[PDB]
Amino acid sequence: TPFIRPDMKAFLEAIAAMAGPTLAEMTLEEARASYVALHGMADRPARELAVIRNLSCPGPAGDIPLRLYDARESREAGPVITFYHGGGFVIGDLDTHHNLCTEIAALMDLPVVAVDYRLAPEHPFPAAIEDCEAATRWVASSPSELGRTASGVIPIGDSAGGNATIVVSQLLGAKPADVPVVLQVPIFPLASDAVGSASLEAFAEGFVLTKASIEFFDTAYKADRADPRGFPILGDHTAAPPTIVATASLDPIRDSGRDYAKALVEAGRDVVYLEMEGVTHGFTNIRAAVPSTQGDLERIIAAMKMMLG
Ligand SMILES: CCCCCC(=O)Oc1ccc([N+](=O)[O-])cc1
Ligand SMILES: CCCCCC(=O)O
Repeated sequence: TPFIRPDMKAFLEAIAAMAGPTLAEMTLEEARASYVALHGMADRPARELAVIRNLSCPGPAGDIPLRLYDARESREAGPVITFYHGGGFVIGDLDTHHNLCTEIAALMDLPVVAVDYRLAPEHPFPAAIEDCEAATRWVASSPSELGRTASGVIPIGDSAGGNATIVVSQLLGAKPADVPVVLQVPIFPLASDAVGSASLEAFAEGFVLTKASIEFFDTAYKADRADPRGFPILGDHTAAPPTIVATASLDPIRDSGRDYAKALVEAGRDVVYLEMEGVTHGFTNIRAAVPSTQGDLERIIAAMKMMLG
């Protein structure tokens, strides 16, 4: 059996005892609500911040809702973190990842702008990518409504948001925004197709993220397997920005993150590869129920500070 931390194992046992339905067996809104409750009841509370503000920016389909987080009411020009939540491009929103966002803002002492991108199945691929890209370009333009000047942007996101992180970095690499991507932080990302990977078969059931859920998300989102906006392992890595890839050792899509970090090394790019041992997919948002995952997040934070200077 693979190594599992005792506090992680207790959380897995609680999930197994619940013996709930699969995402596909729920209504779509029930699936979304189950994720709100999962993070809501497992994550640490939000940090108190000087600024937590709802706003929006123009997007190709209409306005994109955003949430700004800042430990400071006023700050000089500097990098701005642009965050994209996980949930397979089907579930999650600004609230499911709100507490994590306040934690990133507090521990980095940088502003964080989270993106409420359009979701599948209502908006299939590449809708989420369109909104993540547009919001990141908007932040990079230092708009007056943001009240903070950006010298650079830092794409960051978990799971599907880690997919969006890499895609955004690739799109902005090809057609620059007003300032560069100075660092990207894909956290347990889907970069290569997980079908056929060893991790997907090893951790198909019992590790929070399941093969069944991955399939449910894929059917709703409908990413083209040949399109680098769906599977950014296919993109051009030769000018990838400085990168931190964080994975979990018990994650069915762990090997997708391994693949991406190896491709960056193969292309000669600077990359920090951190594989958190004995925890699952989603460890960034279960920091109360599994207290050791707070330390995993702090390691990501420390690597970010180092890679930023
Ligand atoms: C209830 C568990 C499902 C949500 C898991 C999650 O926290 O976020 C994910 C984001 C994207 C992908 N994916 O790209 O297959 C899988 C998982
Ligand atoms: C709040 C989650 C729904 C996505 C926001 C949107 O469709 O623009």
